[PDB]
Amino acid sequence: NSNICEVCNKWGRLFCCDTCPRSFHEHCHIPSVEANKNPWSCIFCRIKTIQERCPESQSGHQESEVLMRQMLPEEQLKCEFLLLKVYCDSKSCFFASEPYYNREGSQGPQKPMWLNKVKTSLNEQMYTRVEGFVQDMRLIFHNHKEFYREDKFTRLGIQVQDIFEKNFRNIFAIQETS
Ligand SMILES: [Zn+2]
Ligand SMILES: [Zn+2]
Ligand SMILES: [Zn+2]
Repeated sequence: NSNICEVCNKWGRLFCCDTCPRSFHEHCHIPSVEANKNPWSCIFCRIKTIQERCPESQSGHQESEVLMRQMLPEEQLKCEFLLLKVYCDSKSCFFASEPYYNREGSQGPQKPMWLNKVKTSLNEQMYTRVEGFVQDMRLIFHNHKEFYREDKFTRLGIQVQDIFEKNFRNIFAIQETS
């Protein structure tokens, strides 16, 4: 197994996957690494299994169809993995905790959003459809773009949104287009 956490790339108290060489801090894994379970399989392995069990799940999908899916166990897991993929980028630190807004010439968003709030919402099963999760994720970056206006810091929002959107298209097998 790896000697650093797959998500934050630091050593520490790590839990090892039994079916692949990845390792995780307890609360870096999503969901948090389970108390017992021997063997234990990580979220990467659990997602791979879903695909292997239903090869046709990788055929192209319409985003509109994906968004209306109810959050049954498999869709719950996929949103958890997509969240984890965002945390895997070091630039997610800017969007992780609750923001505050006091900049000359800007006003804060009407509905603030951040990754830890989405993490909690997933953990507490507050989303009934994929759309709920995706809307809050996209709101994070849209709030950032609107607030930081012409400051070059706006680009961090563009960058992390691109990681989100690429991983969304991959995980939910969205039909490729030009
Ligand atoms: Zn970690
Ligand atoms: Zn694994
Ligand atoms: Zn099948």
